[PDB]
Amino acid sequence: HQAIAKMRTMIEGFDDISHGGLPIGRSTLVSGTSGTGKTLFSIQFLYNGIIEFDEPGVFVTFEETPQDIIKNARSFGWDLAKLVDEGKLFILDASPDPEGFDLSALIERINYAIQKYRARRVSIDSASSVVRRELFRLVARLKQIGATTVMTTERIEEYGPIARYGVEEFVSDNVVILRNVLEGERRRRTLEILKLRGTSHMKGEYPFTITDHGINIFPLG
Amino acid sequence: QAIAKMRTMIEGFDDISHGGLPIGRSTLVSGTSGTGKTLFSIQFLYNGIIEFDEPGVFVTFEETPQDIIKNARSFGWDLAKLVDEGKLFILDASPDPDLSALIERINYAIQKYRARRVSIDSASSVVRRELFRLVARLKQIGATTVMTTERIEEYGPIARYGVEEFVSDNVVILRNVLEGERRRRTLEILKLRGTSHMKGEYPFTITDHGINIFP
Amino acid sequence: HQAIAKMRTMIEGFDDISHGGLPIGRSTLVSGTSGTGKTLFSIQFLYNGIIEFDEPGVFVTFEETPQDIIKNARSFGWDLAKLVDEGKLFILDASPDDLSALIERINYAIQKYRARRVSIDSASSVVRRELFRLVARLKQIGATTVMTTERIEEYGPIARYGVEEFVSDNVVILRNVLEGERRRRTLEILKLRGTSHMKGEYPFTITDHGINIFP
Amino acid sequence: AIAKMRTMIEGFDDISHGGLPIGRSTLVSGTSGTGKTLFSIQFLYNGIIEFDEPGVFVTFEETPQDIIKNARSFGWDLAKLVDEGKLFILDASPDDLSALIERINYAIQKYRARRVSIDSASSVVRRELFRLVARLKQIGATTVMTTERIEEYGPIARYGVEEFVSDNVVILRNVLEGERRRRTLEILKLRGTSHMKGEYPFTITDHGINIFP
Amino acid sequence: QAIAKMRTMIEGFDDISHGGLPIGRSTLVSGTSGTGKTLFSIQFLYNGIIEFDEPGVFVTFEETPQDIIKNARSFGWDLAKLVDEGKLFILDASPGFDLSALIERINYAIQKYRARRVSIDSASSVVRRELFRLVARLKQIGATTVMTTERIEEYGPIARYGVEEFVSDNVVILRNVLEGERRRRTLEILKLRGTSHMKGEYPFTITDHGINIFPL
Amino acid sequence: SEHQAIAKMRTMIEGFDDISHGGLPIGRSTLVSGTSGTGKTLFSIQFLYNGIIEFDEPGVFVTFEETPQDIIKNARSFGWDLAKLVDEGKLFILDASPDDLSALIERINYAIQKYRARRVSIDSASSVVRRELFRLVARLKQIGATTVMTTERIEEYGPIARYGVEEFVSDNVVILRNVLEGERRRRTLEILKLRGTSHMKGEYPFTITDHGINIFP
Ligand SMILES: Nc1ncnc2c1ncn2[C@@H]1O[C@H](COP(=O)(O)OP(=O)(O)OP(O)(O)=S)[C@@H](O)[C@H]1O
Ligand SMILES: Nc1ncnc2c1ncn2[C@@H]1O[C@H](COP(=O)(O)OP(=O)(O)OP(O)(O)=S)[C@@H](O)[C@H]1O
Ligand SMILES: Nc1ncnc2c1ncn2[C@@H]1O[C@H](COP(=O)(O)OP(=O)(O)OP(O)(O)=S)[C@@H](O)[C@H]1O
Ligand SMILES: Nc1ncnc2c1ncn2[C@@H]1O[C@H](COP(=O)(O)OP(=O)(O)OP(O)(O)=S)[C@@H](O)[C@H]1O
Ligand SMILES: Nc1ncnc2c1ncn2[C@@H]1O[C@H](COP(=O)(O)OP(=O)(O)OP(O)(O)=S)[C@@H](O)[C@H]1O
Ligand SMILES: Nc1ncnc2c1ncn2[C@@H]1O[C@H](COP(=O)(O)OP(=O)(O)OP(O)(O)=S)[C@@H](O)[C@H]1O
Ligand SMILES: [Cl-]
Ligand SMILES: [Cl-]
Ligand SMILES: [Cl-]
Ligand SMILES: [Cl-]
Ligand SMILES: [Cl-]
Ligand SMILES: [Cl-]
Ligand SMILES: [Mg+2]
Ligand SMILES: [Mg+2]
Ligand SMILES: [Mg+2]
Ligand SMILES: [Mg+2]
Ligand SMILES: [Mg+2]
Ligand SMILES: [Mg+2]
Repeated sequence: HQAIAKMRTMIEGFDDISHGGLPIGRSTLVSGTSGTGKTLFSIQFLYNGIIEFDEPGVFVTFEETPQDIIKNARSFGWDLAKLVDEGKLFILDASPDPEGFDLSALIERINYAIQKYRARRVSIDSASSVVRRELFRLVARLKQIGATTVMTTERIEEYGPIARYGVEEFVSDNVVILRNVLEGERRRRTLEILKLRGTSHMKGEYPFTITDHGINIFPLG
Repeated sequence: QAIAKMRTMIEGFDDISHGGLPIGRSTLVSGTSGTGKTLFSIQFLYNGIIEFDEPGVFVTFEETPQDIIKNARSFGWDLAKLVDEGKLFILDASPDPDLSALIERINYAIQKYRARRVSIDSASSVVRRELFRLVARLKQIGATTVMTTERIEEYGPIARYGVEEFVSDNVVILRNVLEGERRRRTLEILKLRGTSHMKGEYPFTITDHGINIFP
Repeated sequence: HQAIAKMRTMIEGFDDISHGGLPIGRSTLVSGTSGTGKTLFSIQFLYNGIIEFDEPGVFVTFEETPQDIIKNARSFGWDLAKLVDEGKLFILDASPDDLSALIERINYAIQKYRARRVSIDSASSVVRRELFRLVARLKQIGATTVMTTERIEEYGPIARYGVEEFVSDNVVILRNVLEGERRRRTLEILKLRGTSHMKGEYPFTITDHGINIFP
Repeated sequence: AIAKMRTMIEGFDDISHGGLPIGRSTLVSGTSGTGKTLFSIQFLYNGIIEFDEPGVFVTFEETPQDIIKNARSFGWDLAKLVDEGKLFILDASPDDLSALIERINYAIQKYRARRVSIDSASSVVRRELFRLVARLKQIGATTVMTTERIEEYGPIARYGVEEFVSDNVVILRNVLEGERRRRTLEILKLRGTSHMKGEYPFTITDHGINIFP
Repeated sequence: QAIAKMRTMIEGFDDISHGGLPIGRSTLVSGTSGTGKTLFSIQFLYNGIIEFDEPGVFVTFEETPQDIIKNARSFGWDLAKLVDEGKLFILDASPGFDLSALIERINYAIQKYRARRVSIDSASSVVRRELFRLVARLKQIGATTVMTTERIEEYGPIARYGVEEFVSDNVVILRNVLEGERRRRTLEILKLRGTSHMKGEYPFTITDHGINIFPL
Repeated sequence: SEHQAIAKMRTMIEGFDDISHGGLPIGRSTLVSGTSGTGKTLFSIQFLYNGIIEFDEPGVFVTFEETPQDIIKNARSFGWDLAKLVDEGKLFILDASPDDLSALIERINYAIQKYRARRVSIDSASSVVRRELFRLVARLKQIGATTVMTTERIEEYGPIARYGVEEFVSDNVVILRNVLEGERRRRTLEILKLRGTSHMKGEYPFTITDHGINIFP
């Protein structure tokens, strides 16, 4: 009977901008051009869930190998191997063999892991008619399971389409856009919460930096 | 004997539209993601029920009824209660996790609930033909309808297929323009066939109370 | 210097901009984005001919029903029903629920109703070759014709397929330009073969008396 | 220098440094209502009236009757010129490219014409256009060919090849400045000779095209 | 030894190119209609003959030989005389096309006239392949070649298919841009593999003596 | 510096090791993309040449268009004698230029094993390009090679490479630009991303001279 509740990301600044965190039991699209911090955001969401709340996490990777995910996270001071060893984090490898794709079977394997590891948080990294239907099915199944999910997507322009197929930002309940804008010859990273269905959030772009401690969203407007 | 209007009671809108939405006709409400389309179409029905006891049918193609109900709690509205009382019907035409068939279901619901208001949320040749027929059928039935559509640019095409704004009698455009790192929401009544309305963009906000439009 | 004869539209300001009205016995393309006043222009052309000159007219419609056309015209205080009753106006319904048939139908109505004025509302290679054929036989009848077309940008091609402007004798563009959140309606006579006309855009409004252009 | 024929279109022979190169073809490209047909007609009319140079006008869409009627408002009696055998309007307007070429050739020989106006896949267009230009040359005709374009500052003509195939290229523009239209003419290219460069304003009046260099 | 260059003697160009065109390679010269591509390619051969008694072969696809000759009279160049003397040869390649035959002919002409200089005037995937082949086979002959190509925008892709600038060793862009209602011609050497050149656009005019470029 | 997660090898290209905070990540691939004549080939040759001269690390250069002869001739612009390094067995130029990705990959592997190579330069549907590039990157990684892969782009500001996928499957992305503004060209280099560490951000000016690329951080 209440308006939708939120789970804290504990990503510095983010829970302020979102007025409490990510909407629980829903999926949030996080879209951005190359090297904008999408994998970082997805990982920091699980990592903080484990460390701060003992909420287990599942990370589903479609291209980066688990071993590279674990190695690159040490850049932010995080030991994911340790969390995997303890059974608090599971990295599901859906990356292709370096020798169509069945999202329906993949979903069942994601569910196994969620149940096995008792996970509350899920990150998934990363023809428009077909994209829309398939993305719709995935979002719906995750909701049914009860997971709170970050889903990354790619885009190719800083102030153009939200994602690549012009449908992702309509099927998603929540949309966050990471940008990396070239101003003069300098880059400025910003985060925007474009929409959160059924709840409030701050509007427009907020600058952030990536540091040895992950994402740092500057004190706000 | 010129066309009459039905009040939305959406604060600011009945002013811009000089009395509300043209009765017995369909209004397209187009907008990029998160612009307020669902909210407008829910507030249309909600106010019709609460202010005028005019029952409403909400047709959903993606969002589940459960999520529409949950999301409307953001605004302190209890849509489950209105459904339970028979004032509101949320018609689930979502896909599993035929345009004539859909029309027959909408007609059945309109008769069942004695509804006066409908919201529908949400090749150009085929699209234009199908939309025209949906619009014509709703008119024959007597529905006053809000139909939302998606668009991908704030100052580009009105909707996706470049035809929707031409077969619709009325067109409303919601915008969410990003400038200098800040967003500004606006509402425009682009066209109302056979009647008058204010022109250009009017600022609005979405708060705990729903849509507020400022002239 | 033999002048191309024109017939007065009596649309306020237009006969000034066109130096006497529309070229008689020819077709004028009237193109615009949604809700720019295309149908209004085409109806005002017929209405004024009947009321001012006892020149009967035929309105050919492809999407709006005659009933809605008549209803919307009440916005401007025009009783089109009465004119149809008196055989001064014929609304030809060419709506779905070949071009050859339509043309003979239009020819038939022109002969039957003594009509001098005609309004038609509303792959590029295909459009070009049979838009040209339509112009040719209307000219053969001796009709003076307004034909509306859609376009989707205010400053893009004249009409949707990028050919219509080249096969028409005469071209008029209605714009509804959005700048700084405000809209400005303008009318431009782009071309009138064989005769002079004022150039560029002229602002107009749509009010209770229809189109008012300010030269 | 190469020999040029005077168009006698006010201002144009100055911009082209003496007129159009004889025996060569000139593209005249513009958006709708920019004056392409007018330029075409004036080129023939002046050749006849001033220089007793007969002309052939080839039309693909506008009918001969309309061309004549439309010219009348400039005070030009084309029917009279057709009656005297000084002008031939060749109707190719609708209900073989080689068949048209031999129709043109035949009319040129028959009327002893020195001036021609033709109004109006990339691979095949370029191929078919190059073929047309190539044969007019062999004949010795001096030709104006109009083409359509859809933007004032954009490709020269509809298919992005026309300007590369033609010896000479003239662009007629009709540009919006604020809400006002301004007509200009530009000679982009004239192979083998000098010309004035850039855009020059013109008006269309009761006396045809008037360009101010 | 780094790649050597041969002087074009086109005024200002040898300064911009730091010595002329790289020997034994092809230079792409691209530009919109009427930018001076043919004139650059002719002036290259004409100066070859006049200044260095280096015979030249001009390969034409659009213009007839007769028109090439007539159009150069503008500049006081008597190409008819150069053809009569056997110093210039104009190879007519005007109208299922495939490159392999044309090369024999070019080669034929090159040894026949003892030519040092060549000018060729004028699916992206196939264009890239076929251009690559032409460039390679010309290189095998040892010819120094100017090959012109079209583009449709002053500040867009180097050439028409978006691949020509990548397979060419050297690239020169001629522009004809609107300044007000006036035109400004400029020449840019975009790239010369394995050697140096000045950067950016340099204005030029076309006069009764052909191309005149001002580097300073 | 020390407190970063990913080991790097120095390019010894003036200024680049500063911008990349230590050089190119070892055992990984770096995309180097740029319009025509931006310096892609020079960068990828300079990478190998410096590896050999400074650290006696052998390199393999894979060329898909330029012939070995021309690669060698063009490098003389900079005073580099690549023929001598090829004679000495320190450099191998693999000629894959025209008169099967799997066969190519096996050639590369064979050369890398045969020449004991530590540095590799490769010069130069969307998701068929994507999965083929992905495959290529994965295999070089399993070998342990550190790779520079150049790609083309057609606008200075616009897509990173031709197919809009190359920048997402690469671990590291460098963009070379050659911007024309007010009739003048200025060259810049940008490291857009390096997975797993920091790096200087934005564009940095550079020149190409008789000494190769000189970048000013
Ligand atoms: N209580 C609230 N206070 C302020 N804003 C709110 C509140 N609840 C929701 N919103 C806003 O309403 C937006 C959602 O509005 P919707 O009507 O769902 O938009 P939409 O255009 O239908 O988007 P789709 O269908 O997801 S593309 C959220 O993104 C919030 O910005
Ligand atoms: N009494 C009135 N006062 C002022 N404006 C009016 C009045 N009645 C109608 N209008 C305007 O006229 C417009 C309708 O013009 P139409 O001629 O129907 O446009 P249209 O170009 O034919 O649009 P289509 O066919 O729907 S794309 C409406 O959108 C109103 O803005
Ligand atoms: N007597 C006149 N006085 C002034 N302007 C005139 C006169 N007669 C014609 N015009 C103008 O000339 C224009 C037509 O010129 P054309 O040469 O027919 O144009 P066009 O470029 O051939 O256009 P098309 O073929 O219709 S796309 C008309 O649109 C008028 O603006
Ligand atoms: N004597 C001259 N004085 C000045 N300009 C001249 C002279 N002769 C020719 N021109 C100019 O040179 C231009 C022709 O140059 P070309 O080299 O033929 O151009 P192009 O780039 O090859 O064009 P194409 O192949 O027709 S697209 C003409 O358009 C004139 O502007
Ligand atoms: N000695 C030198 N001094 C200065 N600049 C030079 C020197 N040698 C070469 N250059 C420059 O280096 C550029 C070539 O760089 P490359 O590395 O071949 O470019 P690229 O990006 O690989 O271009 P492609 O493959 O031809 S698209 C030339 O265009 C010259 O500007
Ligand atoms: N310790 C650190 N300090 C500062 N910046 C860092 C640090 N570690 C990594 N980065 C930055 O993080 C970026 C990578 O972030 P990711 O989250 O991998 O981006 P991404 O959007 O997932 O990019 P992809 O998937 O390769 S397209 C690098 O390009 C660096 O700029
Ligand atoms: Cl940062
Ligand atoms: Cl708001
Ligand atoms: Cl108005
Ligand atoms: Cl004028
Ligand atoms: Cl000049
Ligand atoms: Cl430099
Ligand atoms: Mg990532
Ligand atoms: Mg919605
Ligand atoms: Mg209409
Ligand atoms: Mg014409
Ligand atoms: Mg040329
Ligand atoms: Mg290279």
